[PDB]
Amino acid sequence: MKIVLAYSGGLDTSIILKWLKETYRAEVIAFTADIGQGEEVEEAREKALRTGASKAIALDLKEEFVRDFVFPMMRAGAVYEGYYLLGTSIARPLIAKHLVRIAEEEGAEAIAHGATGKGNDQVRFELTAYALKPDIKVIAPWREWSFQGRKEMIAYAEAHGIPVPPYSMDANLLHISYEGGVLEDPWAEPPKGMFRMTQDPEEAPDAPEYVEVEFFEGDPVAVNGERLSPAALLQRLNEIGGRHGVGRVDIVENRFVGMKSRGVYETPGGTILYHARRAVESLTLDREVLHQRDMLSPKYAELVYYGFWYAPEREALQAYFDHVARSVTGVARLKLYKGNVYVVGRKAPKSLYRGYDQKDAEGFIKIQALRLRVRALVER
Amino acid sequence: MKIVLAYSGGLDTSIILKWLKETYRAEVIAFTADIGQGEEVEEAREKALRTGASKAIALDLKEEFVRDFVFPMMRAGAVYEGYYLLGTSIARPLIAKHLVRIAEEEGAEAIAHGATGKGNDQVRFELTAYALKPDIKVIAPWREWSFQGRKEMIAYAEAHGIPVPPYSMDANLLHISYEGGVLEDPWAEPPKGMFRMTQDPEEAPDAPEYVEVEFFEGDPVAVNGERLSPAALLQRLNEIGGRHGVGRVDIVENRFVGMKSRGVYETPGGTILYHARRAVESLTLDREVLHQRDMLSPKYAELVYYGFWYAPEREALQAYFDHVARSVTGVARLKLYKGNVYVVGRKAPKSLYRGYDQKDAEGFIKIQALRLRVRALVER
Amino acid sequence: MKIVLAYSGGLDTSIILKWLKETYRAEVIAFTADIGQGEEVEEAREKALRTGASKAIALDLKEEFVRDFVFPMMRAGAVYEGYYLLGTSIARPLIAKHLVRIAEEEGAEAIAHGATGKGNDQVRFELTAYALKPDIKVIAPWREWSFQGRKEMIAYAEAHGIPVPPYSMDANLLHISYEGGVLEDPWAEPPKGMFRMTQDPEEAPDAPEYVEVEFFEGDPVAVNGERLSPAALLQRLNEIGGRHGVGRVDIVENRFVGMKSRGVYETPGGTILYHARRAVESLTLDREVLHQRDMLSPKYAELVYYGFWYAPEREALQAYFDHVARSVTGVARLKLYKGNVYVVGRKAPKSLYRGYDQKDAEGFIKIQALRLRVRALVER
Amino acid sequence: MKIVLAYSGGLDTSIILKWLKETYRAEVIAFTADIGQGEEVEEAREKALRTGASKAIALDLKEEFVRDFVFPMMRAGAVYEGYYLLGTSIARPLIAKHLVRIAEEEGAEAIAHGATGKGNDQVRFELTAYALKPDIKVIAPWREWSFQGRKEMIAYAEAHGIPVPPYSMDANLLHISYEGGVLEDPWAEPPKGMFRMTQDPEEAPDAPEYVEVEFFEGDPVAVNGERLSPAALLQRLNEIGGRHGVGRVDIVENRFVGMKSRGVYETPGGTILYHARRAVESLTLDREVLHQRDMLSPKYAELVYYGFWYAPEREALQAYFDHVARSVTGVARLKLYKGNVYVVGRKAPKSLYRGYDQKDAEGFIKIQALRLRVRALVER
Ligand SMILES: Nc1ncnc2c1ncn2[C@@H]1O[C@H](COP(=O)(O)OP(=O)(O)OP(=O)(O)O)[C@@H](O)[C@H]1O
Ligand SMILES: Nc1ncnc2c1ncn2[C@@H]1O[C@H](COP(=O)(O)OP(=O)(O)OP(=O)(O)O)[C@@H](O)[C@H]1O
Ligand SMILES: Nc1ncnc2c1ncn2[C@@H]1O[C@H](COP(=O)(O)OP(=O)(O)OP(=O)(O)O)[C@@H](O)[C@H]1O
Ligand SMILES: Nc1ncnc2c1ncn2[C@@H]1O[C@H](COP(=O)(O)OP(=O)(O)OP(=O)(O)O)[C@@H](O)[C@H]1O
Ligand SMILES: NC(=O)NCCC[C@H](N)C(=O)O
Ligand SMILES: NC(=O)NCCC[C@H](N)C(=O)O
Ligand SMILES: NC(=O)NCCC[C@H](N)C(=O)O
Ligand SMILES: NC(=O)NCCC[C@H](N)C(=O)O
Repeated sequence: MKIVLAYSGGLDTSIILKWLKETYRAEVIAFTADIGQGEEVEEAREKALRTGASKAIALDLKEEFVRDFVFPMMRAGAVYEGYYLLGTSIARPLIAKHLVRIAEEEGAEAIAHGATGKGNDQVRFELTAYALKPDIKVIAPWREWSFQGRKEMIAYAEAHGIPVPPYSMDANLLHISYEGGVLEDPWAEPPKGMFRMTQDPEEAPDAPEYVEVEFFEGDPVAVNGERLSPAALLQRLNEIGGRHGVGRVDIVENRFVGMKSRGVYETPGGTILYHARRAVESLTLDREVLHQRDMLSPKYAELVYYGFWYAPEREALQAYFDHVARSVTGVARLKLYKGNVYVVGRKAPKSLYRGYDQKDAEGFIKIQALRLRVRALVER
Repeated sequence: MKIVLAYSGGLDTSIILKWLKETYRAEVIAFTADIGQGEEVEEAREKALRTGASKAIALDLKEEFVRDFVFPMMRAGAVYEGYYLLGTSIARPLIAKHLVRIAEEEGAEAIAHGATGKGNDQVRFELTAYALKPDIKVIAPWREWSFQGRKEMIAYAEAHGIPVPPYSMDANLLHISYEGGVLEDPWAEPPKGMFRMTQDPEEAPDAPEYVEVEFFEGDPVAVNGERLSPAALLQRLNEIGGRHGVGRVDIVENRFVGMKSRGVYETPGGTILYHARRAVESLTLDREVLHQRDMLSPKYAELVYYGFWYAPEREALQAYFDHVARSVTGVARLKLYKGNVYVVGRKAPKSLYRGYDQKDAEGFIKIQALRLRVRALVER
Repeated sequence: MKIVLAYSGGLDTSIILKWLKETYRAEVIAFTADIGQGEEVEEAREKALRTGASKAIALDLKEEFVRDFVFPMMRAGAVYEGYYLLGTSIARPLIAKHLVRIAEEEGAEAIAHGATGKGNDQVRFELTAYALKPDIKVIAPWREWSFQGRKEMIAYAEAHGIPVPPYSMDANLLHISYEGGVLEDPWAEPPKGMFRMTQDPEEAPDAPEYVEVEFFEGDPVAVNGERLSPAALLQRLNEIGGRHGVGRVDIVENRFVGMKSRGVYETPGGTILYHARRAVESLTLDREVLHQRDMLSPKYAELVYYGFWYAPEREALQAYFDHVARSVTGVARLKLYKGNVYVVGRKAPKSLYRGYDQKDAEGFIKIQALRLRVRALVER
Repeated sequence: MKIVLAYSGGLDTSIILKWLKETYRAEVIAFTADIGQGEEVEEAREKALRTGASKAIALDLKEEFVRDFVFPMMRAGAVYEGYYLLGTSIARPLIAKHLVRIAEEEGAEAIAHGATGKGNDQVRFELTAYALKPDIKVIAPWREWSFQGRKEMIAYAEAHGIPVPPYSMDANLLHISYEGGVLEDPWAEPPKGMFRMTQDPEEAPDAPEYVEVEFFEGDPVAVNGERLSPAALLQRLNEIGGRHGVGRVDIVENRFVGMKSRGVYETPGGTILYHARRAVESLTLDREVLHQRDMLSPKYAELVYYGFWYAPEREALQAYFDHVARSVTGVARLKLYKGNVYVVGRKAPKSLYRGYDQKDAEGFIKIQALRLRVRALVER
C-alpha cells in the first residue's frame, strides 16, 4: 500500500509520517510544495526521507499558485465576510491537486494530510481530492488517532527520534495567517511583534510611497512599469506593501464546520491588488455590470472558503467573472502610508469616463416616479 | 403663488431665490436645515429674508438625520460600489421631506431646489417629493433658466445686488464630499489641503488611540462608555476619528443620471461605525444570516444612491435588515492610527463564539462530496 | 429511560417501536400526528399500545400545520427547483417540534423517527430537533440497526406479532408524494391509477369550474365567498382542484444528501393557491418589490427543502416575505379545466392598476441609453 | 435626408411614411421583417413603394430570430414575473438591429418606428439602436406629431390615398400577445374565440399526444427524432402544442414605462420547450449550479423585458447561462393534453442520475446542526 502525504516538514506532519507507517504499514511518499512559505523545501524533502518516507518530492509551485488560483480568484473580487482575502483557502486546492496527481503516478491508493477535524482545510483537501479522483481514499490522522495532548505527541516523536521544540500560523505567497493560542480571546489584541510579513506601521517609512499597477485583461501584469510574472509580481508587491505594513485584518470568522473562530491576517500585496483592481474597474466596467458582479462576489468567496474550488458552481461563476474581468485593462496609482493603501489615480485605454440635456433628466425622473405616485395616490 | 425653496444660504440658492420671484413672481418661503454643514443656519435664514424671502425657516435636524436616516442605512451595511458610505445620498430625502411638509403647512403649490440637471441629487429630491405628495409641483431652476456659465450668473447676482465671491463641496454630520474642478481628472491626486473634516494622516498623532463603541440592537449607543444621542455620537466619533485622518475615500463612481464621476469623501465617524458594527456582528450574527445580508447590502446601497428612500423596495429590504440588526448588541474595540482603523477586540453579552466530535467531520465531507464524485465518474 | 417515537402506525415504525424497547431497554412513548394523511390516527395510537408503547399520543395538527407552516411558506412564493411545492418538506418540522415538546413533558431524554439514512427527512427531523432542544438525543434506527433486507424485517415483525400486509408514498393536507420502485426510471411515465388525491385529467368534468379565492394580508381567508379556517380552506381547494386533476408534477430533484431523485407530486389546493396568490399580487405589489421577492423565493425554498425551518436564515427571510405579503389583499378568480388552472380575473381594494406624457418617455430613454452610447463610442 | 422606417404594412406605419417625408423633407426607406406574424411581407414591401418609399426592403428573419434571440433567451430560463415568456420583448432588438444596419448601408442619418410614446416597445427599439449606433437619430412620430385623434388620422390617410380599414395583438413565431380594449378590465375573462395560435382546450383532442424534444448543447435540435432548424423546430412545436391549446397565460404585468397592464399570451411551442429544457436539465445540471442559475434568471428576464438586449449586463449574464446550458444534452418526453404540458420522461448520455453509508449521514447532520445548537444554548 502506498500513501502520498502532503508533508510540510514540521513536527506534526513528521509525527504523521511515522504514524502512517506504523498504522497502515504502507510506503509513504512525501510531497512538499513551495508556495512561498519561506522554508527551504528541499530540506523538508530530505527530512522526509530521514523520517522514513520511501520517496520525497519537492516542487516549486509559486507560479502555478498565483497564475491558476490566486489570479482567477482575484478577478472575481473574492472577499469572505467583509475582510478575508482567502490566503489559505486558495492554496489548499493546488496542493490536493498535486497529491492526487502524484498518487496516480506512484500507484498510491491513498493520500493523507495533517489538517485537523475542527477546521476548514480538511474539507478543502478532501473535496478537491474526491472531485479530481472519486475512487481515491483519504486518511486524516487527526481524525483517526489517540493522542490526548501535545505532550503525548512530543513523547511519541522522541520514541521515534524526531526533532522537537502561542499561536498557529500558515504562510504562503499571498499571506500569513495567525490563529489559536492567545488569539482565541476575541477581546484580546494580537501580541506585539506577532506579524512577520508586514513591517509594523508605527515603524513604517515617514514618507508615503507611490506604486502603479498595470492590469491587462483582468490580471496584473506590471509594477511601476516593470513586467513581472504572476509569482514575481505578487512577491514585488508584498515587499513594497510589507515595508509600509499594509494589509492587516483582525476578524472572528464563521468556519464551514459550524463554529466561529478568531483570525488575524496580513496580505500586503493582495491588499494593494484588491484596490488597484477596483480603481481600474471604476473606469473600465459598466455600471450595471459592476453592480451585478459585486452581488455575486460574496457567493464565490464562500465557495472558495468552504473548499468548493473544483466544483461546477464555482467554475460556472468563474465564467461570468472572467467575462467581466476581460475588460479590466489599465493602470492604478496608489499611495502607501503606515498600514494604509490610498488609491490616488487611475487610467485606462478604454476608460468609459469622458448626450443628453436638462429636459431629459426631467422625463427620466417623471417615469421613475410614476409607480411611487400611484402608490401614494392609492394610499390616498 | 407660494414656492418652498430648499435654501442653503449660498450664492446659487440666493440667485435662485431672486430668479423665483422675478420669474414666477411668487411668494418664496426659504428653508434651511441644519444637518451639520457647519454653517450658522440662522444667517442663512436672515440672508433669505434679505434676499426676498416672504418667510424663512431654519430647523436643527441633526438628530432626525442620524436617527431616522443614517442609522437605518448603517444597520443595513450600505456601501455603494465598494467605498461610498452615502454621506450626501441619505441626507437629501430628509430635506425634501420637510420641504413637502412645509409646503402643506404654508399651503404652497410648489417646491424648489438648486440641484443641477446633470446630477443624482435632483432625482433624490424629486423622487422623495413625488413619493410623499404625488400632486406636488416641482421647480428646478437649473433645468429651467437660460444662464450659461457662472460669469453670467455672477452678473445676474451683482445685478439684483447679491453678495458675490477649485472643486465642489457638500458637508453634513456624516461626511464631506469633494468633486469637480481639479478633481475631474481621474489620474490627478487630490490637492494638498482640501480635506476639512479629517486631519491629514501625516499630521496625525504619533501614538495610536483606542476607542470602544457599544451597539444595542443594531444602533450605536455609546462611545468609550459614555451614552450619547445619535447626533452627539456621530459628532463624537467624527472628532475622535477626524484627528487621526480616518475615513478617506477616492473613487470614480457610476452616477444614476447617466455616467461616471470622480469623487473624494471623508467619513471619519461613519468609517469607524462601519468597522465597529461588523466587529459586533462577527459575534452576534449567524453565519448563514450574515452571508445573505451581505449579498443584499449592495442593492440597498444603490437604492439609497439613486434616491429611492421612500420607496417600497427599500422599505421591504429595511424589514430584513432591521430584523437581522436587532441581534447586534455588544462592544467593539478599535485602534486608530494615521488614517487607519483597526479592529483589535470585540465582545457581546449574547456572543455565539465559544457537541463537536471530529469523526462527524468525515461524514459531513463525504455527503458534501457526493455530487462531485458522481460528476467525475460520469466524465468517466 | 424514555424515548418519544414519531409513530405513524405502519409496519416499520411498529418494528421500530419493538426495536427501541429491546435495544435501549427504554419505555417508548408513541406520537402520531394528524396532518391530513387520511388515516385514523386513533387506530395508530391504539396499535402503538398493542405494540408495546408505555403511552400513545395522537393529536389533530391540521390547523397548526396550514396556519403556522404552509401559510408562511406560501407567502414566500416558495417553489423548489421550478415545480416542487414542498408538501412533505414543511410538514416534517411540525412533527419534530412536537416530539421535542412531548419529550420535555414526559421527561424523555431522546426522540426517534423512522426516516432512512439515505434521504432528506432525517435531516429535517433532526435539524429542527437540535435547533429547538440542543441537548436532546436522537435515535434513527435505520442508521443504527443491521437488518439485511425486508425479508429479515418481516421475520422480525412476525416474531413480535407485528401484522405484515411498487412505489413509496407520503400524504398530508398539502399533497401526496410518490417515489421509488417503478418511478426510479426517469424515462418511465408513472403507472396508471397511481394518483389518489386528484382525478385523472382524462376523467375530469367536461365543464370547467370557476373558483374565487380571497386573500387578506398575505393569507387566503375565503373560497367562493365562504370564510374558512386555514385547514378547512386547504381542504376545500383540494376538493375543487382535485376533482379537476389539477396540481400534478413529475420531476427529478436534487436531494440535500447529495444525489438525484425522481418524484411525482399532486398538490391540487396548493397549486390553485399558488396562482391565486400571484394574481392578487399582480394588482397589489410594487414592481421592484415583486422582482426582489421572486429572486429570494428560490433560496427560501431550498431552506425549506433542506430542513432549515427553525433556522435564523429562514426566519430572517421570513421577515422580508411577511412584510411584502402584508399588501396581498384581494380576490383571485380562476377557471379549472382538465388538469389546468387558469387565472381569469383579479381585483383588490388597493389595486395599483390605474402621470406622464410622451415627452417624458424620450427623456427616460435618453438617460437610460447614455452608458450604452458611451460604451459604443469607446468601442469606436 | 434619408430615414429608414420599421414598416409593418398597417395603417399607422403607412401614415407615418407620408408624415416623415413631409415633416423632415426626406426620403423614406421602408423595412419590413418577417418574424412569423403570418403576413405576406412582399405585400407590405410593395405597399410601401406605393405609399412613397424611395426603397422598400423585406427580409425573412425567422431563422435569425429563433437562432440568435429566442434560443439564447430560453437557454437562460427567462420568465418575466412568473409567466411571461417574453414573446414580443425578444423580437424588438432584432428589428432595430436591422434598421441600424440598413441606415448604415443606405447612408441614412435616422431611423423611425411606430411604437407609441407610452409603451415598452419604444424603449426596446431605441435602446438597441443607440447601443449599436450611438450617433444614429431616432424619430418616433407618436412622440412628435400633433394628431389629436383616430378620426384625424383616418382623414389624413384618406387624404393621401392610403386604404383604411376589441383589443390589440402582436404575433410572431414565438407567440401572440393580446391587450387593450375589453381586456383592460382585469376582472373580466378574455372574450370567447380570441385565441388564434392555439385551439381552446375544450376543443382539443380527447387523446393525449406524446412528444419528444432532443436538446444538444442547451438548444433544441430535434422533435420526435426529426432534426429541425431553429425556426422549423419552433414552428413544429407550435403546431403540435397549438392543436392541444397549450401555453395560455393571463397576467397583469408591470411595464417599464412605470405602470401596469393586463396581457394575455399564447406560447404553445415556447411553453413545451420551457418544460422540455428543465426536464433535460434535471439530469444534466448539478444541484448548486441549477440553484444559482434559477436565482439569476428573473434578473435576465427583466433585462429582456425592459429592452436591455444589446447591453453589457445581459451579455455578461449570457456568458454564465451559456456556460451552464452547454451541459444540457439529452431528450425530454412530454405528454400534451387539453391545455397542459406534462413531463413524463427524460434521458441523457451524461445524466448525473445513477458513496456513503447511514453513518456518514449522521456526521453531516451533526455538523449542519452545530451553529443551530450553539444559537439555542446561547438563547439559554
Ligand atoms: N507546503 C506544504 N506542502 C504540502 N502539504 C502542505 C503544505 N502546507 C500545508 N500542507 C498540508 O496541510 C496540512 C497542514 O497544516 P498546517 O498547515 O496547519 O500544519 P503545521 O501543523 O503547520 O505543519 P506540520 O504538520 O508539518 O507540523 C498538513 O498536514 C499538510 O498535509
Ligand atoms: N441645508 C440645506 N437646507 C435646504 N436645502 C439644502 C441644504 N443643503 C442643500 N440644499 C439643497 O440642495 C441643493 C444644493 O446643493 P449643493 O448643496 O450641492 O448647492 P450649492 O450649489 O453648493 O449651494 P447654493 O445653491 O446655496 O449656492 C440646493 O440648491 C438646495 O436646494
Ligand atoms: N403522522 C405522523 N406522525 C408522527 N410521525 C410521523 C408521521 N408521518 C411520518 N412520521 C415520521 O416520519 C418517519 C417516516 O416516514 P415515512 O413517512 O417515509 O415512513 P413509512 O416508512 O412510510 O411508515 P412506517 O415507518 O410506519 O412503516 C416515520 O418513520 C415517522 O418517524
Ligand atoms: N414585422 C415588422 N417589420 C418592421 N417593423 C415592425 C414589424 N412589426 C412591428 N414593427 C415596428 O414596431 C412598431 C409597431 O407596432 P405594432 O406592431 O404594435 O404596430 P401596428 O400599430 O400594429 O402597425 P402600424 O404601425 O402599421 O399601424 C411599428 O409601428 C413598426 O415601426
Ligand atoms: N494559522 C492557521 O492554521 N490558519 C490556516 C488558515 C485558516 C483560515 N481561517 C481559513 O479558513 O482559511
Ligand atoms: N460635492 C458635492 O457637491 N457632492 C454632491 C453629492 C455627490 C455624491 N457623489 C453623491 O452622489 O452622493
Ligand atoms: N413518498 C415519499 O416517501 N416521499 C417523502 C417526501 C420526499 C420529497 N422528495 C421531499 O424531499 O420532500
Ligand atoms: N398586443 C400588443 O401590442 N402587445 C405587444 C407586446 C406587449 C407586451 N406587454 C410586452 O411588453 O412585451
